[PDB]
Amino acid sequence: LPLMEDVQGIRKAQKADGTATVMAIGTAHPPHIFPQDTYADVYFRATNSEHKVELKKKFDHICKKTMIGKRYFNYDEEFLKKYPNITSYDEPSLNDRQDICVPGVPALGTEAAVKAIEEWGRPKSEITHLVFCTSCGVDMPSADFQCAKLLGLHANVNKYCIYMQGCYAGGTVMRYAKDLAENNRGARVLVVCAELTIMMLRAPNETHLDNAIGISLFGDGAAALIIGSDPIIGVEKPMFEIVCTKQTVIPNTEDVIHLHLRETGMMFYLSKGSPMTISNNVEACLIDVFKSVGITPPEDWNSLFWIPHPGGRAILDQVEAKLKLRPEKFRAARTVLWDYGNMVSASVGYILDEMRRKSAAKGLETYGEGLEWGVLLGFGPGITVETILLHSLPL
Amino acid sequence: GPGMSSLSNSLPLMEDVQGIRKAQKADGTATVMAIGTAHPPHIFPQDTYADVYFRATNSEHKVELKKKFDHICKKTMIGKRYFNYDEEFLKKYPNITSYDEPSLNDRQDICVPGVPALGTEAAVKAIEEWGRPKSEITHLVFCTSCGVDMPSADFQCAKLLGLHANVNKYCIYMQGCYAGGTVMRYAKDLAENNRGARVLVVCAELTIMMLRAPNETHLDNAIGISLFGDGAAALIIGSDPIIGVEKPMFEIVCTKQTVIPNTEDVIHLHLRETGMMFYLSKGSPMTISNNVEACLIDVFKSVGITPPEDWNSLFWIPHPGGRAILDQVEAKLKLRPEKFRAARTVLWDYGNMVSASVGYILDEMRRKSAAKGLETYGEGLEWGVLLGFGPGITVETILLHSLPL
Ligand SMILES: CC(C)(COP(=O)(O)OP(=O)(O)OC[C@H]1O[C@@H](n2cnc3c(N)ncnc32)[C@H](O)[C@@H]1OP(=O)(O)O)[C@@H](O)C(=O)NCCC(=O)NCCS
Ligand SMILES: CC(C)(COP(=O)(O)OP(=O)(O)OC[C@H]1O[C@@H](n2cnc3c(N)ncnc32)[C@H](O)[C@@H]1OP(=O)(O)O)[C@@H](O)C(=O)NCCC(=O)NCCS
Repeated sequence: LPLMEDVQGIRKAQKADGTATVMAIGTAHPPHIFPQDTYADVYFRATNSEHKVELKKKFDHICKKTMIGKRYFNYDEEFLKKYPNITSYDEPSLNDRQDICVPGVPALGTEAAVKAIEEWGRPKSEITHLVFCTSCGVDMPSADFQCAKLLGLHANVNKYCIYMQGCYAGGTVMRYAKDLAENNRGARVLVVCAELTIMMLRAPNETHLDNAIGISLFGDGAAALIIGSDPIIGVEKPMFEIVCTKQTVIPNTEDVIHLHLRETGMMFYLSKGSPMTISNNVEACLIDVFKSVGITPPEDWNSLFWIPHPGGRAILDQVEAKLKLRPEKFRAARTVLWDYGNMVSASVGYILDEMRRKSAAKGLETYGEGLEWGVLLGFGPGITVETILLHSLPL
Repeated sequence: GPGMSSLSNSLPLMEDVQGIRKAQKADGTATVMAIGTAHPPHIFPQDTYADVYFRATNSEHKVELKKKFDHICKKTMIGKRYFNYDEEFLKKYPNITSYDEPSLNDRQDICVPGVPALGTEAAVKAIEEWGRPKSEITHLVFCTSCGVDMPSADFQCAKLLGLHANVNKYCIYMQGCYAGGTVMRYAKDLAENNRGARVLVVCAELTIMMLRAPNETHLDNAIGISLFGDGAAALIIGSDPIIGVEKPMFEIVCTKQTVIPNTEDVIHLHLRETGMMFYLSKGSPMTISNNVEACLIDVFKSVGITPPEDWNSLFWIPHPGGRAILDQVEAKLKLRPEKFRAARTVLWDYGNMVSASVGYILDEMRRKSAAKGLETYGEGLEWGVLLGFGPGITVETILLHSLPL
């Protein structure tokens, strides 16, 4: 057994040299396409709420303003008929939602993970850490265990289960991955964000209009990333360096976004002022992430590339307006919101994927739209803001 | 010290990525520098537990099941446990004291605000021992298997403690009995990769989430209820200890999580409309013991250290999942009866507090070592291992190096 003076030598040999870097992104979504134009019809019919004409017209108007074109779900109308309790408002339904989400979320997550590992190109044996993230379903052994099992990873992979961290969770996984990759030499972190929104699905209510609004936004999906420090030249494809990661709680805003896991499943509560809380405090979070690493915040926010969580169209609009951004800055975010909706934690991974793919296709200078520095933002319950400062690398 | 204000650790003036990384990372090993513990006020002695539990759950009529449970309680080697409820509190909730009546909502109403509250009590004690301002805590790792909510238990704990708005929070939900090891694993990378970082680890459990009436066809559930107790353990972990201010005790050298193949059905816990349903197979002590040595060999070899020929050369903080788990791990590793003393003392005075148990044992070990005037906080020994065991089967192996007194 080594001496007291040898402990530091072990630490020096154990830690990685460089910055945690995104080197692969894979995405997945369930097969059932739900176009937004017909969502009011489908939702009200599936939930047997066709008698509520006044609420349907109001919900249809909200759907037309969401700027979501389609969403994907692990269910169709036929599947929902087998679960009348899920399609009701307050009937006991957690058991059924758990029965679907507990095995379904890691299954969907694994699909995205497979695509990320395939792009990465290295053996799955080289994955040392697994960060699994979901707000849909909880179990013991957890979703991380299930994902590692389905992928057939090594028995000693260090796993991290990020349960119920909502819409900011896509930022949280980057924060986790940063420390895991950077503090461990040779470590390759598989990040998986997967969501099956059937956990939040229920019938519409007049007094609880904000729940229906959440159901008009949320879609299913999974995003997976391979993150590691010290990229192997000629083997790995380094894209985004995770330079600084900070989580911020906006004070006195707990009552804004609330989600409770009850006997009726996940109950969603949203105040009408959520886009305002996020937009008015986002700049302070950005100034903080830059100053934490000694970089002077840019005079023009258009100088950075952006991966904001598409919590809703109003969140994107108000953040864009407050940061004085040109319409093309949130192009990747708006394309994802349109094509897939709000996939909770999986959304930012989809945007980062869209950004690097379009940058590589257009032949730009870097993976981050030709720009050097950028920010990945997660927004959710708290109100919590996850600010991830990224430095993109050349093609 | 971290040397946050020193020139050698200063941030680069230009936006140099590697320069930022060099300045941002810590130098040394993540070190435990404070341990605070808390428990709810209601004492439930084990010698009368069979009587209290069967009466509180309207099951005293099942005579043969009571005689079987009284035998299990005598073999647990638990003397007393603490709970946030007494018999009077349980009468307000006949659904929790039943076997399968809808009860999750009531359990959530108790556990969602109760777990962070209990955790905060332990955290206040850890912060007081540490002696530095609470605003200097940069990371919060909250851990619980009792209650889930959005915003999570970590948020609530941070709010109750009055931590900085920019504290990096980690919520370890439903990682069970291995979670006390998981928090050390999280804290290690968080403290070591961030200069000046001071990680507050909080493990808090309110087992009322698992409480229900005994059943003849589900005897393994009652066995878990005879083991589980409430409690909280909080630790302050950080790299590069400030000499003269901080008290460096245990260095977290290597942390690895291992899954034992083909053992998923051994320990299962499902969160249902009836709360947390506990399932346990008879083969848990044997399976853990038959695979523990491989986990220890892995943790040692991962840092280039040759595994010791005699496991008695190390100090031990094993999760007291049950007396049989402790007995079989002790036997397999050919350990002397006193190596697991600290673990057995905590099991006796507090029972199995899920994730909080190992924190309590680490506290018991360092306190008794200091009280006896020993060489180090780890029973006078230099190297040791903290072990977490739970659903999977998952083993958390935490290699520790204890510093001198
Ligand atoms: C839902 C959304 C797409 C509608 O777009 P919009 O441009 O604001 O539309 P409108 O202003 O015409 O408003 C639609 C109606 O909904 C109302 N509304 C919006 N959000 C609401 C909420 N959370 N609760 C109750 N009513 C709400 C308005 O009050 C309005 O009705 P009114 O005329 O009866 O007062 C937009 O508000 C949004 O993007 N919200 C973000 C929600 C969010 O925060 N998601 C993430 C948290 S997980
Ligand atoms: C419960 C415990 C303290 C009892 O000590 P013990 O020395 O094994 O006692 P005994 O052998 O006299 O056993 C009591 C009765 O329980 C039975 N039993 C033990 N574990 C059981 C289980 N998981 N399920 C069903 N029966 C079980 C025996 O089968 C025995 O009865 P039987 O002769 O009628 O078949 C011990 O088994 C233990 O420590 N188990 C570890 C529990 C654990 O795993 N905790 C962590 C999971 S989070």
